[PDB]
Amino acid sequence: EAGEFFMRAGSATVRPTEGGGFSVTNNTQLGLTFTYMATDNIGVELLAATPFRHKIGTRATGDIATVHHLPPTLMAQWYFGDASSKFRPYVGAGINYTTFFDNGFNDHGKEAGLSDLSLKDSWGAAGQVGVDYLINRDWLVNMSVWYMDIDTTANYKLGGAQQHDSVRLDPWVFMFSAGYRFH
Ligand SMILES: CCCCCCCCOCCOCCOCCOCCO
Ligand SMILES: CCCCCCCCOCCOCCOCCOCCO
Ligand SMILES: CCCCCCCCOCCOCCOCCOCCO
Ligand SMILES: CCCCCCCCOCCOCCOCCOCCO
Ligand SMILES: CCCCCCCCOCCOCCOCCOCCO
Ligand SMILES: CCCCCCCCCCCC[N+](C)(C)[O-]
Repeated sequence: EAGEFFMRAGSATVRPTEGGGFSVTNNTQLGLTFTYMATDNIGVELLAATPFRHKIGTRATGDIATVHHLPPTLMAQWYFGDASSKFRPYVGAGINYTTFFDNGFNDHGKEAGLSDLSLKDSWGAAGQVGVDYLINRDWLVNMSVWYMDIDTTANYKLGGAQQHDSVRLDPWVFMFSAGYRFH
């Protein structure tokens, strides 16, 4: 597999970790991954996706603002078994980068006096465990479980300027996908 380059396309579901309430909704997007096989086990993977849309809310108010973000992640991977194996599970470690954007309070949020919402970027440790089933020499199916440190702060104006709340997304990411190989 050394020298190989493959791409996976599939769904990438993001399940944040418990951010009244103040909770963040789950969300699935088109997840694409680009991996380069350093040497039959070591590979470099890049995770990309369509922009994620999340909702924020108190069980008292219901949704009150919606958020968007790109969580690109770079990872060093270890593929168990040899090139010849057709069932190659793997573990990976790397760094994450999330960029929030196009964030805003609902009408109801506004009603409650919320305004001007924005979130600062994030960087963090990231790890994964997943398996690639190599059907043909050109195709594979795949599952993957990621975990990323995605801590960030929200700045808004509740009536005046109570704009400082930390948000700990620390999401678990699941990805079911198929992939094509370019030797
Ligand atoms: C880098 C950001 C990605 C957004 C750009 C769109 C990229 C273009 O299309 C790539 C083709 O991917 C689409 C295929 O459908 C997904 C695969 O089927 C899933 C298997 O369960
Ligand atoms: C072989 C083609 C199947 C295409 C794969 C795309 C996956 C299907 O849609 C999932 C819809 O997103 C919302 C579901 O909740 C997240 C849980 O993961 C579900 C899929 O196994
Ligand atoms: C070659 C074997 C593949 C297995 C990877 C294990 C390699 C060891 O861990 C690397 C960890 O890299 C991530 C560091 O944490 C993120 C740093 O903070 C980012 C900047 O603010
Ligand atoms: C809450 C915990 C959820 C527990 C999930 C257990 C999931 C464990 O791994 C399942 C891996 O899938 C196995 C593959 O299918 C068997 C052989 O491959 C088939 C190709 O013809
Ligand atoms: C020659 C074709 C071989 C193709 C192999 C098909 C293997 C497909 O996957 C079997 C395992 O899928 C079952 C598990 O349920 C889906 C995951 O759990 C969802 C939420 O965490
Ligand atoms: C991804 C996290 C986005 C955070 C959105 C910020 C929500 C702040 C919550 C305002 C609480 C409103 N209040 C007073 C009516 O309860």
